[PDB]
Amino acid sequence: FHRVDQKEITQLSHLGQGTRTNVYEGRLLRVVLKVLDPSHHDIALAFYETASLMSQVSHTHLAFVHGVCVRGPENIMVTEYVEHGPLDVWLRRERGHVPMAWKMVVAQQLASALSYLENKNLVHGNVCGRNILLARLGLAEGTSPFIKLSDPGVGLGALSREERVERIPWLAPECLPSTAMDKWGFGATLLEICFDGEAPLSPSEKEHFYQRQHRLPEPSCPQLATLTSQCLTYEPTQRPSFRTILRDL
Amino acid sequence: SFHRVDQKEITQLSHLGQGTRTNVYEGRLRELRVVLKVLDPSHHDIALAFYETASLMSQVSHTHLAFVHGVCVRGPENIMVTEYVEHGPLDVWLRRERGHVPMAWKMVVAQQLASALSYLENKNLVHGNVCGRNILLARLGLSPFIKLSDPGVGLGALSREERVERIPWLAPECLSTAMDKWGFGATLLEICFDGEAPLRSPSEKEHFYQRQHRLPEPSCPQLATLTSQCLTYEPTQRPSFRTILRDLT
Ligand SMILES: CNC(=O)c1cnc(NC(=O)C2CC2)cc1Nc1ccccc1S(C)(=O)=O
Ligand SMILES: CNC(=O)c1cnc(NC(=O)C2CC2)cc1Nc1ccccc1S(C)(=O)=O
Repeated sequence: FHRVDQKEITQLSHLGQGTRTNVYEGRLLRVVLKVLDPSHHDIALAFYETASLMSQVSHTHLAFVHGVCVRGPENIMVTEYVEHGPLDVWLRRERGHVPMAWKMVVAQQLASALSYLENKNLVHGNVCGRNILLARLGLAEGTSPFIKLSDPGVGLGALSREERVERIPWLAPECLPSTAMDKWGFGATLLEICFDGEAPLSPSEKEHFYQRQHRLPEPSCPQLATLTSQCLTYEPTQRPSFRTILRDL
Repeated sequence: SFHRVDQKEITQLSHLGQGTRTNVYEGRLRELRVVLKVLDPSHHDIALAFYETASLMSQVSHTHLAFVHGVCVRGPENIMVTEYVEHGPLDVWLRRERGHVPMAWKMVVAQQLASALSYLENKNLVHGNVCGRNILLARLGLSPFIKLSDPGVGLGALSREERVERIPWLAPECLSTAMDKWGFGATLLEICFDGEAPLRSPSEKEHFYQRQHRLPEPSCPQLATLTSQCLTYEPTQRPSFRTILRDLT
């Protein structure tokens, strides 16, 4: 990844929080600055691995990483500013007013981005609505939405059990104690999209759900029902490839 | 004339901005995303000028003219149900993107604006409010796709104070289809100066017209002869949009 100097970045309004990060609007060009918390070197390394991965990839439905600013105890990931922000926040504002054809486009754009990663044997590890950003809302007639999948943030391997339980239902069950984990994440993300930004699923309740090997609900739309059932299986090897998912969509 | 919309058919969403005697909101029409233009509690002559605008815009059909779905009457409020366009007003956009807008891009917008205005000219119909604010981007294109908005409350119903506020877009004789030629000319300058209008305080603006002073020359030399021809104080000397459209090629 590219190194950014603090002289090149301006930090503005706080947009939200990520895992171990505070997300701010900023300037470099309008950017999004992901400020890592004062961390251990493992978390800093996991954050760098994410800047590296996202700097070596290029896809229309993958948000851009400008680089990393590393000065003293601060680690700032300089990323692409996407107009309408997180998908879940949007779907929740527009509940009951989001057409099924709109949801279908977002699914296909998300699956093409994920098929690209799959072909390069690269893992995202954090596919959820929050990490799906809306470039274009596709609200006017003859316009489609345009999504860009965000960086996965601090890589999953560096996270505590407590933080992995918080990622349920998007976290693949095998990760509670592979490019197959993005198939679960994708499946749980179709459900969230279908339930208008509302996720299917307290910490103990969520852990017990996975431990008891219970399955997530069926989507509100029947079109995605077979797909979600195939994606949200506890056997990682049985999940379809995004090549198949993209064809089937 | 125009179609009548019932309040039961419209959902009023977030505020987008203000127009002359109006508050512009995003909305929904039973479901199509619309833009609601809510007229202030007004006297019958003001509401008549708003109706005249709904009528004019309902009887026209051009790709570069925004659609009018109809008019709603909600207690003392007169709502104009009009087209939702993805990227909103042009001036707002050009200001955000200053120094990053190519001259070839500005040329397309000029031609599209002149096509729309040539159509009105051929039908001996007047817009009366051609300015960047009233140019809506359906497609960004970085080519672009504009839609000229409705003129709002017709010029004839406005006070001298409100006409002084429309300077430099307001034709001096208004302090005829020839007035849209001035508006068009002042709009080329605004586009050229990246959303920045040439002119200031109310007295300063009135004195500019009273003293018969002329607006600046564009930053691009291609549009210099055209703007000079359009921004003449003699309405009869302004070229037709037939000529303007030919010359822009
Ligand atoms: C790669 N860049 C981004 O992730 C990112 C880009 N643009 C926006 N735009 C807006 O919010 C616009 C103001 C609406 C939000 C973004 N992140 C964000 C913001 C708030 C919370 C959590 C996150 S996240 C995805 O980093 O978890
Ligand atoms: C005929 N319909 C419109 O004029 C109209 C249509 N769509 C948008 N879309 C967006 O803003 C999208 C969110 C970007 C804006 C519009 N007008 C608008 C909005 C804010 C202030 C003033 C006006 S204006 C021109 O009516 O003065």
